[PDB]
Amino acid sequence: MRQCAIYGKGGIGKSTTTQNLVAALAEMGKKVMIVGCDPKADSTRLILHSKAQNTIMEMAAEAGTVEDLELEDVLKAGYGGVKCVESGGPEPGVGCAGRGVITAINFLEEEGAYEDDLDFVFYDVLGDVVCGGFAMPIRENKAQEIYIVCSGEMMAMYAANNISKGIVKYANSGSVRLGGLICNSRNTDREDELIIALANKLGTQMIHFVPRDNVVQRAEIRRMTVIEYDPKAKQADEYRALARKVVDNKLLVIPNPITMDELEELLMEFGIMEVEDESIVGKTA
Amino acid sequence: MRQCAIYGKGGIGKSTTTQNLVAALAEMGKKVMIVGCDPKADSTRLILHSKAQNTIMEMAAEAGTVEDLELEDVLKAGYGGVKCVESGGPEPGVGCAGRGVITAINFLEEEGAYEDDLDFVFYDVLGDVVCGGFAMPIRENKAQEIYIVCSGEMMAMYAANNISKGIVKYANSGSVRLGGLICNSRNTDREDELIIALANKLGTQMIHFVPRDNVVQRAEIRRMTVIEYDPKAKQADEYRALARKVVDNKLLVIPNPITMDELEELLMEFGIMEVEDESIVGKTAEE
Ligand code: SF4
Repeated sequence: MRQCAIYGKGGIGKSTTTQNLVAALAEMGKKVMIVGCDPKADSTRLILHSKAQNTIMEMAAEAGTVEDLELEDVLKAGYGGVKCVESGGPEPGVGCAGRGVITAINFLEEEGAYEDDLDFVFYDVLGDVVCGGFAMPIRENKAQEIYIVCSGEMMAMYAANNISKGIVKYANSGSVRLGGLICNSRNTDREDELIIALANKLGTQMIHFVPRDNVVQRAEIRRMTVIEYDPKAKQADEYRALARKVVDNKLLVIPNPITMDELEELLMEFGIMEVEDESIVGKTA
Repeated sequence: MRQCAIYGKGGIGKSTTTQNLVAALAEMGKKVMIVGCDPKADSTRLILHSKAQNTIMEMAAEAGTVEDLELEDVLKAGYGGVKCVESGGPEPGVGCAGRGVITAINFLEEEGAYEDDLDFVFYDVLGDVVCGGFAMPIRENKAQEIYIVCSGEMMAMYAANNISKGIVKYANSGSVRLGGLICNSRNTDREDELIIALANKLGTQMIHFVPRDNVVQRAEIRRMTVIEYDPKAKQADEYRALARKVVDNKLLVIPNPITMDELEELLMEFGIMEVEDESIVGKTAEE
């Protein structure tokens, strides 16, 4: 069983890419489980055709304690037999993402959910502020092959750099490694070139460039993946290509994070960021 | 001294509005301090015309402990005499954002940064995932008046609701209260009506609607607020109006958070989100 995680910031389609990748793996005959660890996204909605899946945190509070929770109420099967679980985001004002994911993983391990025919587990993790809590899957050596979803924009690339810093922090134990960057296109010129250049500086690869295509939203509105909604679409073949490359990937590395100066240099080289006129700084009109 | 915090999610102009509001208060004769508590934004760059202000976390790490730091190296003055500090985000992979923010605030107190002549302190806090960490300024009673920057978009309004739930969590034990919503316009139709409706459901008010105007960008490129770059511009009057309403505000409430169904209902009612056709859910193209 390969223990994987998809990390990335919010608002760039990370969870839609994760679920479409997972659907492509199931189509290939792989047994997969998704464990949602992103308080800002529905990590399983497209596999289950659901509005919202009951979370481990919510159900544990409904049954009093996680000790009296039944696996059947938290683990659901959807398209292609993919098994789906949601951890539950932190209780507002009180919770910590690190505590929630420890609780979910310990529960699934005690109930034998990882023992199956399982070929892959994917943790879908919010990777923006890479604090100790959201890095808990790394610290606990559960997210062993990490793929970072990003886009050719400053905040998404900054997040990729901070996720890489988190991987570096734990390099002296366990075996957590970076497997590559996935570029979720935003229809920006030279975006593919930019993420390839970032991957090169980080010491990894851009494993796939995911195009923007209206069929993604046509499937999302029906609460499904493209693989299920229209397996003949061009975009379905894009997710199949990504899935094949993930299955076959042996290029797992400890990355080399960059400085903010180096990041700004990349954004300028590829036309995203304009040069700063230091001569007008502080000058009124 | 009034202890305020601005909470809201990233990517919607929160720190730009905070600094322009603070600059308007300084122009009004108020002595203000900004304490930056957002890992993802720069809360002081437009007050200092700076590319980046050295943070307490980074300087403490170089010096060894926060006990080795001098206030003169972390607290800098900029436009209108506004004093600026940056807490610094968590060390990636290990740190907690809240523990760093509380370490920073305690250092400022012990070194007398809250001078008896200060009119306002504003904490600029990331309010998206409102975990225990980013609620630590609320739990530790460091900010009494919370203002939420939002916009007429699902994720920003979800963040506003989460911030409100964090406030409720500590209301029976402390004095923290919600003072209002500030709408950062995104040129979306009926956006002001949407935030007026949300504020009413939560029990608060829309304290101001901040329009979008190219003059904000023209000042930003020079690392400046609009108040300093062009105090005659119309947008400069919006920040002054916002500053006046904050000074005069007396509505400080325990909010009433809404459910996600009620939030989607608001978004569908005001044209942001379409009605969902249940009949096509789960139906393949072949069907
Ligand atoms: S470690 Fe991160 S998720 Fe946990 S309370 Fe601190 S900031 Fe929040």
